[PDB]
Amino acid sequence: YVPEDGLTAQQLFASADGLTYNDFLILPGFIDFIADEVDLTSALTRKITLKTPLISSPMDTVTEADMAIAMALMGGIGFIHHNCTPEFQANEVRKVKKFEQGFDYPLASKDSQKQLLCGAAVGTREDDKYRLDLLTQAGVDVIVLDSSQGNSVYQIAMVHYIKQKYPHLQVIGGNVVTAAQAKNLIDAGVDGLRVGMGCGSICITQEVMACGRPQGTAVYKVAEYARRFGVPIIADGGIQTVGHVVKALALGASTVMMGSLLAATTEAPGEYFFSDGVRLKKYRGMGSLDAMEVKIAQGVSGSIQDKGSIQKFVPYLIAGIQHGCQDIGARSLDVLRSMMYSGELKFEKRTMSAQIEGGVHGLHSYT
Amino acid sequence: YVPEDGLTAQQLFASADGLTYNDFLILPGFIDFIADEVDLTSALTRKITLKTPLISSPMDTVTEADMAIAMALMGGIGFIHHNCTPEFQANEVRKVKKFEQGFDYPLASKDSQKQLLCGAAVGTREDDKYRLDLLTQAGVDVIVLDSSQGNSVYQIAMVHYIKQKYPHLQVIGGNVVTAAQAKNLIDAGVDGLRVGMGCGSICITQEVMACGRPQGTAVYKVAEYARRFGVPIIADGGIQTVGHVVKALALGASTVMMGSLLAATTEAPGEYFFSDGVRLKKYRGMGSLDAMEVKIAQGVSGSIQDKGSIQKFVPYLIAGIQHGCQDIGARSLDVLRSMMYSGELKFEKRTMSAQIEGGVHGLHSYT
Amino acid sequence: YVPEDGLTAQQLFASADGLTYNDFLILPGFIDFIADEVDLTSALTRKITLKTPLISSPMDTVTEADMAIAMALMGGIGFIHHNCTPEFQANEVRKVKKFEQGFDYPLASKDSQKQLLCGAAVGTREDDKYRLDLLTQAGVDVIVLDSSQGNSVYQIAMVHYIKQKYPHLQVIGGNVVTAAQAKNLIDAGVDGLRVGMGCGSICITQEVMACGRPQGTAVYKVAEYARRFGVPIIADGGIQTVGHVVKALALGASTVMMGSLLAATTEAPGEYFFSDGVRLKKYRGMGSLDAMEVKIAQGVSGSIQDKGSIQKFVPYLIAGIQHGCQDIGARSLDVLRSMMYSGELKFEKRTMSAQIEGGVHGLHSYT
Amino acid sequence: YVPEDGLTAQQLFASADGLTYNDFLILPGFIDFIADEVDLTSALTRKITLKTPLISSPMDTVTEADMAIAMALMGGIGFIHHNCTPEFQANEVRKVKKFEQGFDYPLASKDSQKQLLCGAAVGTREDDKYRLDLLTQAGVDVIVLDSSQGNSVYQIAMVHYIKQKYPHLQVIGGNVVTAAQAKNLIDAGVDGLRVGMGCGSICITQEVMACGRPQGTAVYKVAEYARRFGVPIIADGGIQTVGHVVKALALGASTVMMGSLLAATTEAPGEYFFSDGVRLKKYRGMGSLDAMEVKIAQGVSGSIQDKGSIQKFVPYLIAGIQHGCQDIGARSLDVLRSMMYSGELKFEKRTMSAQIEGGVHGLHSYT
Ligand SMILES: NC(=O)c1ccc[n+]([C@@H]2O[C@H](COP(=O)([O-])OP(=O)(O)OC[C@H]3O[C@@H](n4cnc5c(N)ncnc54)[C@H](O)[C@@H]3O)[C@@H](O)[C@H]2O)c1
Ligand SMILES: NC(=O)c1ccc[n+]([C@@H]2O[C@H](COP(=O)([O-])OP(=O)(O)OC[C@H]3O[C@@H](n4cnc5c(N)ncnc54)[C@H](O)[C@@H]3O)[C@@H](O)[C@H]2O)c1
Ligand SMILES: NC(=O)c1ccc[n+]([C@@H]2O[C@H](COP(=O)([O-])OP(=O)(O)OC[C@H]3O[C@@H](n4cnc5c(N)ncnc54)[C@H](O)[C@@H]3O)[C@@H](O)[C@H]2O)c1
Ligand SMILES: NC(=O)c1ccc[n+]([C@@H]2O[C@H](COP(=O)([O-])OP(=O)(O)OC[C@H]3O[C@@H](n4cnc5c(N)ncnc54)[C@H](O)[C@@H]3O)[C@@H](O)[C@H]2O)c1
Ligand SMILES: O=c1[nH]cnc2c1ncn2[C@@H]1O[C@H](COP(=O)(O)O)[C@@H](O)[C@H]1O
Ligand SMILES: O=c1[nH]cnc2c1ncn2[C@@H]1O[C@H](COP(=O)(O)O)[C@@H](O)[C@H]1O
Ligand SMILES: O=c1[nH]cnc2c1ncn2[C@@H]1O[C@H](COP(=O)(O)O)[C@@H](O)[C@H]1O
Ligand SMILES: O=c1[nH]cnc2c1ncn2[C@@H]1O[C@H](COP(=O)(O)O)[C@@H](O)[C@H]1O
Repeated sequence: YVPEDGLTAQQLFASADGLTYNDFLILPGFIDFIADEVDLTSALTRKITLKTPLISSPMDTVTEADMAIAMALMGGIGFIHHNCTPEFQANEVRKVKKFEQGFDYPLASKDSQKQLLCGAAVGTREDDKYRLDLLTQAGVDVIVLDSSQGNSVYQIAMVHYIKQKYPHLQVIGGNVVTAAQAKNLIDAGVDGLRVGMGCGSICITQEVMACGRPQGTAVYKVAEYARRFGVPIIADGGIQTVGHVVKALALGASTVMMGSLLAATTEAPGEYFFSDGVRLKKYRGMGSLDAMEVKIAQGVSGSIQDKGSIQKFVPYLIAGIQHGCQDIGARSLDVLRSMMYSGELKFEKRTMSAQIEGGVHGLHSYT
Repeated sequence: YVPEDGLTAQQLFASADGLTYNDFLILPGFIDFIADEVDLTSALTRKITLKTPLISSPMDTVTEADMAIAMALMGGIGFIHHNCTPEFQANEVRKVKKFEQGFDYPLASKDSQKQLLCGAAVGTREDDKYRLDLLTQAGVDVIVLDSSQGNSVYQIAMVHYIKQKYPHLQVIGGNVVTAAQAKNLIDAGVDGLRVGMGCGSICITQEVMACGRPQGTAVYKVAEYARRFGVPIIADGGIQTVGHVVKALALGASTVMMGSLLAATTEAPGEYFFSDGVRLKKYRGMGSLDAMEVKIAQGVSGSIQDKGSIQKFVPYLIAGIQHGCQDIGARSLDVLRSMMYSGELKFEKRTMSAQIEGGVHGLHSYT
Repeated sequence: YVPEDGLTAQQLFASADGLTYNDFLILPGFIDFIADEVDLTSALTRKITLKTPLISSPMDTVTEADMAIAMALMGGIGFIHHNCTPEFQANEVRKVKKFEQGFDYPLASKDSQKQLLCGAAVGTREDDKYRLDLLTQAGVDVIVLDSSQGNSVYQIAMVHYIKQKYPHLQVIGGNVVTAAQAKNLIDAGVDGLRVGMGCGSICITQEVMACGRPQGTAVYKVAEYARRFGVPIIADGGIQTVGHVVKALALGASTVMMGSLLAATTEAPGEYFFSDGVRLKKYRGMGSLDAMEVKIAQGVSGSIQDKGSIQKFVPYLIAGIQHGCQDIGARSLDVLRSMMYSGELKFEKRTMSAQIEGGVHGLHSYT
Repeated sequence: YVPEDGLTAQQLFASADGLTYNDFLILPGFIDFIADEVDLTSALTRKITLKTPLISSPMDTVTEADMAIAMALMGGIGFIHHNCTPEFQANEVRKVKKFEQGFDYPLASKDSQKQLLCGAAVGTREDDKYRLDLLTQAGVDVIVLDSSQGNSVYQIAMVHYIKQKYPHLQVIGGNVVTAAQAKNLIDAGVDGLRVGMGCGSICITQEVMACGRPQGTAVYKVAEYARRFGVPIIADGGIQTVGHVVKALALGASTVMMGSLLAATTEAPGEYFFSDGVRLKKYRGMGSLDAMEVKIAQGVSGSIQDKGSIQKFVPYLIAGIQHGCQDIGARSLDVLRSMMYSGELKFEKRTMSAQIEGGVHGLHSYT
């Protein structure tokens, strides 16, 4: 007999401290398989499944056609940003949809016609209807309603309109952090939910508006509620490391969306420049004054260091996730989440001293 | 009559905050002996006892033959690293085993033939069997199975193989942080356990894989479980100070293993170099890309400032431990641990403000 | 009717978090007197009362005869350090005892013969008996047994010896942080207690030996126990501000001892020097290698910025204490402590965010 | 070393469950004296001390002159009831004051003239002033203001009047169960307090008026507050056993007042009668309709079984108290209370199952 060690997820979130990724760890389990055996199949919506849980964010410094093609080939997907004209966006979607490899990718995301999957973002205003018919003529597969606070009559009306006019189109609902928000969007009829508010690397929404939630708590609560109706959720924002990806998936998320991790890659839109002897690319929030152009800024504009190509960077992330799952003792992401919900998966909190101990420390210097 | 002050260890760990060394202190007791009377005899395995609780880590920038000889003479032991050919490792072990002082050390670690004790690390792959054969012909005394997560079918199979083929060899099992992990390795038949995951100074395992545990909690829990079967545990990683050594021993550990504290000594492998006007030596994790050579890095590579010789540095550590035990009121490490388990030893938590108050503060400058 | 706000001291310390001065505040009360009316009379020992609660520390960079004379004139007292020959120490005490003002100070500390009060420190070894003989012929008024851990057979034996040979001499017992330590020294027969271990500005005892206690908790617990026997306690170490003085007095201390606050004044021993364009004086712990001269260092050696004269600095401290007492609504320190013990005085905890809010913030620059 | 067992009184009352005598026990201590050595000296008021803690209640079926003489001879005291004419009451007091033994009692309660001590009860109306002067002419020693709720302007005015006109007379203030009630009466100037409301054996005040407090909690809280001003308190009502007496004294009471325990003794007023083959005496509350004669009844009227003489019954109670103190390890009642306040005395709660286990159980029959 062995006494139990650590906390279940339900106990971990019972004290209501406002935890996020860096505040806890996952305890190791039992290893009886190799890391290359770990299955990463994940549900994007009610009806779309991917071989990898990685999604590119619809930001104008992250995802255009080249990014989307690379993500689809690597086994994820990309959502084209809509900070542009509808004709431009539809042309980007068409470029993705008509790509042909030579004119090996065993994990590529494909539709029935064997074309690459693609997604796009739209707003909740009247002209977005015209945007929408253009995008559907270009052959989009899935739509995300792009908003900081999706629990509104505007977004609900847009969801109803889409469901009426295109009964085949998959729709992902706007950003939520509570079950009460999730309920209205699920009743309106969304096939997926985007979770997170204020946690993004370029975000200042929390400081400016006082509204948001710690991302780990938000992911756990919303996923726990949404699984009751078979609705998968995307964990969006605040991902800085492979460990963060693993933690988000273990807390209930089906997929993970990244802006800053994938910025400054070759496929990202924009030009490379130099400063202080380092190669850089621009990365900015959609709510920064540069992107929008009295108007209130909800994001900043900055730069990221070059990371190389997506087709090199993504396999590193996949291998990291598989090794994390092996250390946990889970041979697939479905098994990981079922162990979490049954209480078999165990967690531990970290003090600030523990977090310092977890990083590099006590060295004169290092690279 | 006096009311009780402070917390017992069991109460200290009851709230499950995820404590490590810097998060608490030990309250003083009653002094009726001098510091030079404090006995530091400690059990390395079921059948090997040392006169000092200090062990050198099997890393390729820490322990080769010179380090191992120095540690054995000072009253500890060293484990030769296996990031090298089996012939090279066996030659290192032979060099340690055939050393003769002149061809005083009252605390030296010796075997029956009166030769210095030595240890070595091996992996869990097929060629490690041949490594084992060579090391056993060189006369090793104890083996550590070297792994980040020892609770696996591979390590269990290797333990069974070693027990079958060399019934006399002492084996220390791979790194664990939970009682459930400890149970499988103890059932397989290990004579000792290495405890710690993610806490090392050169480690990034926690950030990359999301898996680990705060080291103080891990030491307390695993030692409390393992004492039931008479299995001693080594506290491995995260030791930066003599106070950390004392805390680890008071929490239940029998010995303490150090990588970075003993790096940049004369006996450490490698060459001294200069930079920015300071003499330095390389110190790197075994999971860094330099050591291993898609592959995922689990450690970094850095440098440490010169510390002088082991035969000067270790007596400083011994005297520090003895003075800590005197302030606690414990005349031996066995007495210290029995006071801990009986509840006589008392602890107190530290806020961050308390930790700041505990260090140097309020000075213009100091050296 | 008004509901109660805040915590009593007993509730504040019930959760056992390990609080220091910076972790809490005192809530304001009702003002019906001016700040100049606040009485600061305080008990140094069972039989010595001072008009001010301020004491100079027996360190070789803080208190010699000039410091002691200034402190006595301002209404406190100084303890001569014993890092010197007994003849030198006795000469210092004689210089203090024979001082005559002109060869106004309404608060000066005097004895029956109308000479200034003086104190001295001694150790617990055999030659300290001869030191004691010389100091008593020089006319000392009070002795502090100087040790990091006073709960020992050595200190108890020295207390018994002093009580037997000089039944008139007042003795203050070595540094303690628990009631169990306090009990033995009180049974041996001390007239006062020095409280604090590891909290001093130049101290590294906690990091090196793992032994100590947060100073606010230590003061509250030891004073609560010691008042039962009519033994006053000195709060020693970790005082950086007037607010810290006020907090220590409100938690139960009768007097406060300062090393670093009074260092780099004109009366402090040593010479002024310049570096980087600032005038400085040396300030070092008695356990640093410079002071002691294998030996283990328990303190560091540094420098402090010039503060001017004691006869200017101390009145600033007195006025600060009086204004704090006025804001609290206490017209004397005895009344302050009685309000604390009755539960009328109320406290509140501070998060780290609250502590940041409490300091200077949100400025481009300031002086 | 031994861990602490049980709860201190402060911890016992921290959960606010509303405990009374039967809800807890006292844990045994260490015996190093015989039961006959136990000192039972107790303070009745600021200025009257008795050799025994037992008081007779001022009820018209309990205390008249014969009861008062017997109690004084046995070492307690009796308060004459005032449900009668002032001339009758004064005659009773005169009878007590002029008694002479023969016209051995080593514990008898005496005044300076060597006459037996006596007490009397008065109300808070205008004619009570005339009652009071008559009683003072008869030579009363102490007065209790007799009321169910003493925290009123009427009782405060009567206390002021008594203090003005008879500065030598000791006054005990009306029944209270809270510190807020106690404060007003202490400010008015009482020398003692009567504690208890609704707990008496013949009382229905709680059922009729919804106002009261469990007696054990009331005794602890009021005594803890009143000791700060040197005011002793009487525990009044709800005493059925010697164990209850011991518990009340251990919780802080200085004396204990009994109505029903002393009813149906030879000295009690009234006539013996028979019914159903048992000898009985009447015992009724002062608030029952029979005693008062729309009027609301606050007590009932009943009967008690004959107990014999006071001079036999009281020594049994004294011996029981002494044996309880011996089992506790307290050689006097002052020592018992000091052990309680220091935390050395330890208590334990009882479930209902534990209370059943504590009585007689599992027998066919018994006598
Ligand atoms: N996830 C986050 O925390 C976060 C925070 C800030 C910004 N962002 C991103 O930046 C961009 C800005 O988002 P946003 O919320 O400011 O844009 P939005 O268009 O959703 O909201 C702007 C404002 O217009 C209002 N509005 C929207 N549709 C309306 C309609 N049909 N009729 C009337 N009023 C209407 C909204 O209620 C809101 O006050 C998006 O790409 C968003 O995803 C995200
Ligand atoms: N203590 C720590 O937290 C920590 C963390 C990282 C690395 N390290 C150290 O760095 C080095 C690297 O350790 P590691 O765990 O990466 O090495 P490892 O060889 O134990 O593990 C590497 C991978 O190979 C697999 N593997 C091992 N033996 C196998 C077998 N027989 N058949 C199939 N698969 C097998 C493992 O399951 C794992 O996925 C070691 O020296 C280790 O001690 C320590
Ligand atoms: N308050 C603090 O936290 C703190 C910490 C470190 C140093 N200090 C100060 O620095 C100085 C050094 O203090 P310390 O405790 O190192 O000095 P100490 O002389 O009290 O202790 C030194 C060592 O000698 C031992 N010792 C003392 N008297 C002895 C005797 N008669 N026989 C045998 N052994 C004996 C002690 O037990 C201890 O191991 C003092 O001035 C002290 O106040 C204070
Ligand atoms: N201890 C108990 O729980 C308890 C309960 C009920 C009765 N008793 C006893 O029974 C008897 C009845 O007590 P009681 O409280 O009913 O009697 P009381 O005379 O104290 O009170 C009767 C009523 O008269 C009022 N009153 C008293 N003095 C007054 C004044 N000067 N002017 C105006 N109003 C005035 C009171 O406020 C109350 O409403 C007493 O002997 C008492 O000790 C005790
Ligand atoms: O301007 C902005 N203000 C606040 N949040 C934004 C903004 N732009 C994008 N976001 C969110 O931040 C996410 C990316 O955050 P990151 O991965 O942490 O860089 C996006 O997917 C959006 O949900
Ligand atoms: O590359 C690595 N990644 C993570 N942990 C390592 C690595 N190499 C060694 N370790 C562990 O870290 C310990 C030393 O840590 P340190 O004493 O804190 O420097 C070793 O004994 C190993 O257990
Ligand atoms: O060398 C040392 N090591 C640790 N504590 C010391 C040392 N020297 C003095 N102290 C303590 O520190 C106090 C002064 O601390 P400060 O006021 O915070 O500067 C003294 O009164 C001593 O109790
Ligand atoms: O009529 C009444 N109603 C309520 N309480 C009474 C009454 N008469 C006396 N008491 C109280 O009950 C106490 C006696 O209670 P007993 O010892 O439990 O019988 C007296 O000392 C009074 O405080």
